[PDB]
Amino acid sequence: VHRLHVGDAREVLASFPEASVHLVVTSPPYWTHIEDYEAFLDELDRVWREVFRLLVPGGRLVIVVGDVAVGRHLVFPLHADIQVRCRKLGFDNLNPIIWHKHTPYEPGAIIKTEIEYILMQRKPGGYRKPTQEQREKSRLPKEDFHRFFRQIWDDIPGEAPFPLELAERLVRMFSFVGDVVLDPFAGTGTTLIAAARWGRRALGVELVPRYAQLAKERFAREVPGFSLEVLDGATHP
Amino acid sequence: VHRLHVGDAREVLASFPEASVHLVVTSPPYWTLKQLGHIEDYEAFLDELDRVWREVFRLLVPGGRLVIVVGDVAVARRHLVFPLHADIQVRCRKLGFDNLNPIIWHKHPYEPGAIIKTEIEYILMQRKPGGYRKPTQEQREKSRLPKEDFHRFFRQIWDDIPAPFPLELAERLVRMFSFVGDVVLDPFAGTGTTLIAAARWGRRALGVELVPRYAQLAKERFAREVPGFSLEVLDG
Repeated sequence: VHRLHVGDAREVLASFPEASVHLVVTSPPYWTHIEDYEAFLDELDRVWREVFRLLVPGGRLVIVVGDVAVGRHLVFPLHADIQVRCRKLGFDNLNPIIWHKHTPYEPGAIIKTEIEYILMQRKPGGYRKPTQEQREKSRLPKEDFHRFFRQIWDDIPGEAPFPLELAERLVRMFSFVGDVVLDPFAGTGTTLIAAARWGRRALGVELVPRYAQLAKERFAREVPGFSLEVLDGATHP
Repeated sequence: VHRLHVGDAREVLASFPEASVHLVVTSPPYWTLKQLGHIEDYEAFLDELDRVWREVFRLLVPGGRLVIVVGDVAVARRHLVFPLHADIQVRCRKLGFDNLNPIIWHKHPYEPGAIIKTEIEYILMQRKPGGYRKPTQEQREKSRLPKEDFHRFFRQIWDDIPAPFPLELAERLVRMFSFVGDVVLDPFAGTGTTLIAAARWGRRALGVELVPRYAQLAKERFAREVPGFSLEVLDG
């Protein structure tokens, strides 16, 4: 069963049992001065807190973040603020993966954004322990392994905050068949879809019922043989 | 007059006049992780860097920038990486710097969970607001970059440059974010890679180094790398 809950990320996550999630892949809902920025960061932190609790020891929170470049030009270092705050929450910082999204003549020219950061935050507590068939069914062929496990991905162009392919790659790299993959900000369900297409159990939370409905339709379009169950929170008819 | 001063980066910079430096290219001194005591020493290190970044902000002319070439500190016994570039960016914001996009320096059982080896370093870009210096027509002309160079330099990922950073990495930054005649500083000069790159392209080199033995080494490579010119080393 693949489920998508409709509601507030923090509240919904807080209602799930601890150490019940293996991997989280998501993109902060930025479309949602420093004040607005700080308050936004603080909102995300309440979500990361629940994620840390839901995650099984050794599991990780993967965050696909592009820095927001919105009297002069500057860029809010979103990915850096996220990395730092995650430490304060207890996460072990791992090296991020650089997603090379977009592949006068005098000094001082502005450099156009070509990348996004794939942050890796691991919940300490010990390694993972899968069943033999889990290892056998999740083992990556040599070719994919070397292509996936590198610090820069330049073979997946931009254009959902990220392509299904980028999500599928993460699921295959940081979870085992049968594991629970969670996306607290599911949107149209890219991560849920990537998870289900690869034999992982999809779990998600989406704020907008409109989008959750798009997610369900998209899911049934991209996931042969399965359906996404959408739970509008209090389903007590 | 290219100058390299021996002493504490903080104290030395603290002796220089405000808005007298146009650009800073540097790498923070080496720091080795040597239950939460580790992060405590890590954040203590950051505290020290901030003392230097704060002076740089004063020394920088409005519009000038602080460029920091940083690689994150990986430690896997329990694997763990200290997010140095991230901590530096966040802390520089508190200092009043405007953050710009960093340039990525791409230096370098098949089962889930494998560790991805470090292949990059971050070239952070921190700009001091308030306006900006207007170069003269001659400066602009002698600082223009040939088309091919421009397009090779102003891109977010550099993978055509394999210590610390190579002299070529420093030359690009000098040529990209300063004009001939400008003052280029490196508060952690080491063997003067930034000083050399600056003097090589008609910029005035200013540096600060902790170990006189290294300041001596610098002056020596300087004379070799910058023919006809010399690097003045001071002890204070």
